[PDB]
Amino acid sequence: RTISEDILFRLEKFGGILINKTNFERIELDETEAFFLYLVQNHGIEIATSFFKKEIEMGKLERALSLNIYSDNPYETLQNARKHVAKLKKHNILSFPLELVIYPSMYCDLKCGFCFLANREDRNAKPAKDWERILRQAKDNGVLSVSILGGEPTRYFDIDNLLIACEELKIKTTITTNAQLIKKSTVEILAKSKYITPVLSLQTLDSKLNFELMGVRPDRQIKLAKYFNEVGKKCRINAVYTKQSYEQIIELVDFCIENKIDRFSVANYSEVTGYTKIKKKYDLADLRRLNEYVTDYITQREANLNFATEGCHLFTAYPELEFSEFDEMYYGCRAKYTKMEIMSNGDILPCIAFLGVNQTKQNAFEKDLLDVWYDDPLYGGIRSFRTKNSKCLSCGLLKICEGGCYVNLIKEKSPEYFRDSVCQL
Ligand SMILES: C[S@@+](CC[C@H](N)C(=O)[O-])C[C@H]1O[C@@H](n2cnc3c(N)ncnc32)[C@H](O)[C@@H]1O
Ligand code: SF4
Ligand code: SF4
Ligand code: SF4
Repeated sequence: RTISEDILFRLEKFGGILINKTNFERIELDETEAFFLYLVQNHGIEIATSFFKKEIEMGKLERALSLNIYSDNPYETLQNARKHVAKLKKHNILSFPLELVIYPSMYCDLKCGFCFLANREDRNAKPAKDWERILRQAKDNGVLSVSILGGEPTRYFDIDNLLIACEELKIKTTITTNAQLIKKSTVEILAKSKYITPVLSLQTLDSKLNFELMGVRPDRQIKLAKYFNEVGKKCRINAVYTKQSYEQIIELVDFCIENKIDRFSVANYSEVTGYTKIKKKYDLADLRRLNEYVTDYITQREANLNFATEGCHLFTAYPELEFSEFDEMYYGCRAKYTKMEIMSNGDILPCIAFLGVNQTKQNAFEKDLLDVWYDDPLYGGIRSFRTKNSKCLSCGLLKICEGGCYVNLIKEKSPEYFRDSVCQL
């Protein structure tokens, strides 16, 4: 009798953290409860119940015992947990990323005008065996989910094996695809997968506009969504808000409903100078007005569709706004504590935005992900950045924002004083 496989437990500098690996609801734990549950994980609830005897009689474990997180040398493990919690404190960082992002291949078969990762160099793409080692560290270190991107990942030669490794390691994984040339075998590995969920890149059902945006008709993305619904497999649609009208968005919502799409995400359009070709039409305010339009539509028709907008600093469109020790590191720029991205050559980046930063990056094929997660200059830089902008210093969201996206700030003359134009508050 231990902790459920559907529950993610990790020791943190403030105790511990529990998260459902399917519901995504989370609970912050004491140091007592975290040490308690750590034993309950590495030993039985009995061996754990032995320790903390006084605490259980003091009522200090009334909550931790009142949870539904259970399923079917403790001195040295309790000591090592203490050695761990102390190290996290002396670094003041999250234990491990909750999100790992991997780019097994930068090659893609398309050249979407809105994309910033097209035509990239894809020379010596490592095989799934090498990524398997990386995946094992992530699993063993407490990662919550592994997102497979690119590039078109389905055009990655060893994609089938890589997907198998994620299924065998039982890591909550997603793969995002244009669905153009996806192999039959691959579609099967996804159809009979319990842990992997496909995401389909689809800008619209309108053939012309989608062809202008991606350079293909939406036919194959539509076909695959329809197919997964047949074999009863969870599927998702991801679109970038670039040129779509409201009417075209709603048309795409209805498609998700009819075909029972798990989640429909509309990402904010991020311009990257020198790479993105299309001009940005809508800001974050326009994205909020859209979100409040779609949710008002999905509910005004009684649909169980899981809708969302995505991007950084989306909160800057809400002027209507004390964070917990975890929330301070969870909300806002994920590149600080909750995210890691691994390039095709093994380059480790806090964020994909660091592709254009000409600083040195460590290799995930030579070094360990946890070492880098502790001692890496790029992480230290973004983590330790503090803005001196007057508006920001008096802003309620300073702790999670720090004057905007760090990667943009360090490009400016006086980054500590420059506020990101995305915020006009
Ligand atoms: C990293 S991309 C590439 C992976 C894969 N080739 C695909 O198209 O799904 C994953 C998602 O990012 C989205 N995307 C691409 N460029 C973007 C941008 N400039 N801003 C926001 N989202 C973007 C795409 O729609 C895609 O669904
Ligand atoms: S968005 Fe995906 S399909 Fe389009 S070029 Fe970028 S990487 Fe390829
Ligand atoms: S940029 Fe400044 S004012 Fe705007 S959300 Fe971030 S800290 Fe607050
Ligand atoms: S570094 Fe910038 S682009 Fe990357 S998550 Fe942080 S805010 Fe977003």
